[PDB]
Amino acid sequence: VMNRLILAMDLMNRDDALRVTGEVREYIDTVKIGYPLVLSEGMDIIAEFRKRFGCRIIADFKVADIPETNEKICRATFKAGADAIIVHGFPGADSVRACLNVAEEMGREVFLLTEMSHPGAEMFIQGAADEIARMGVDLGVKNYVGPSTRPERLSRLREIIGQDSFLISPGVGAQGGDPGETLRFADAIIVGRSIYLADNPAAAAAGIIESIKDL
Amino acid sequence: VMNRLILAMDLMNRDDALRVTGEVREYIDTVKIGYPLVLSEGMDIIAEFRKRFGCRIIADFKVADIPETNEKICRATFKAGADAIIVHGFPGADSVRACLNVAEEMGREVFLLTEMSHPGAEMFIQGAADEIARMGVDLGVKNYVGPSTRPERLSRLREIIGQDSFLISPGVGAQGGDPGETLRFADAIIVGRSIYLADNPAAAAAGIIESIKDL
Repeated sequence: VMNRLILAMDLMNRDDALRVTGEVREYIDTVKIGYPLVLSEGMDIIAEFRKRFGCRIIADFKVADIPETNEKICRATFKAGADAIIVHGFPGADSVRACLNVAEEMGREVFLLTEMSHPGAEMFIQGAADEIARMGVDLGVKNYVGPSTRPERLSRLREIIGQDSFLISPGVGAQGGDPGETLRFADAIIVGRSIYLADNPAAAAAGIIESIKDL
Repeated sequence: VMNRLILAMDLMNRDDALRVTGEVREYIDTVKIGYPLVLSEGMDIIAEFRKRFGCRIIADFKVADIPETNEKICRATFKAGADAIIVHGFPGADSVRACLNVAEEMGREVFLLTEMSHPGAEMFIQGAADEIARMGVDLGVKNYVGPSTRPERLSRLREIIGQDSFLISPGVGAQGGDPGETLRFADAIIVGRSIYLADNPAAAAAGIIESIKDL
């Protein structure tokens, strides 16, 4: 991704989302759009963004249903123009395989979320994360998501998935993660609030890139 | 819930969804709407259904994000008219509390999904499910979702949450679960494909209710 930086566009109204994304477009090539924006403005916002900014769109829907419903969610999401979708691994292998089958049919990609970045992830997800990552490898998953807030866990995840897999990581900025440290293990960092709630989003994005290039 | 039966309306186009829900409305008072329909037709479909059928709407979004995003998802979902939202417990207590705080602010309800009904749930979720249920009790959750496909697990979940909590259960019909056995522990059963893919959805719903009333 351009500059190894992915914008998590979680503003909830179209006008603000369009303004901020346009202000930082020169510093990224990939926008992560999730339910806060889609449930507020509609799935058509994905194609509008993709077209208007000529960026790749990752739908961060953290898919976590049974196989049959996961297939339907992935189909609707790719039909809407998304390039990739983020799926939870904790529901198990059949749920993840359902997403991979649709991505294969539609020429898109699946990112497997292993361990989450917030405090509560320590309760149940962390203990299963190494196994979820190994399950991903066994299924042929090549794209993964891991926590910026726990670089030692990000390192262990990178260890399991190997150097050829692509790893992106949220939790930078607002949640406490560091761009530089996270990029020791992840290929790209996801940043939301530190950029979109900033008084000057372009300056915030630029400042992060400056740290990155220095690496 | 009328007849202890909740329709899982997962068709993906408005016309078919409206037709089937109208055909079975005399047998239910609650419709569960999820992402297959919402991502295909828009969040406005919730208010349309609520008005048209005068039914309660449970948004089955299996929310599974960090606290901050979960709040935004719940706010957008209740703004759209949903009476309740289903939330995953696996992500931890802070993620669940974020949903409860928004439900409290907006006068709505949160249903906590403990163990899922599909085969893959055995990999990671099942082993944490009793603890997720206890966490729910500790947080003051009063509405839960458990698996029709494993009545012995449904019994154990009922044991943890007590008789006063409300428990609904998916996996009846297509996934192999039985209405009668599931209702030994759950207050209501969720049924999707067995009704909406039937040649006569009203007859399918009626048949289920007849086996229920005989309890």
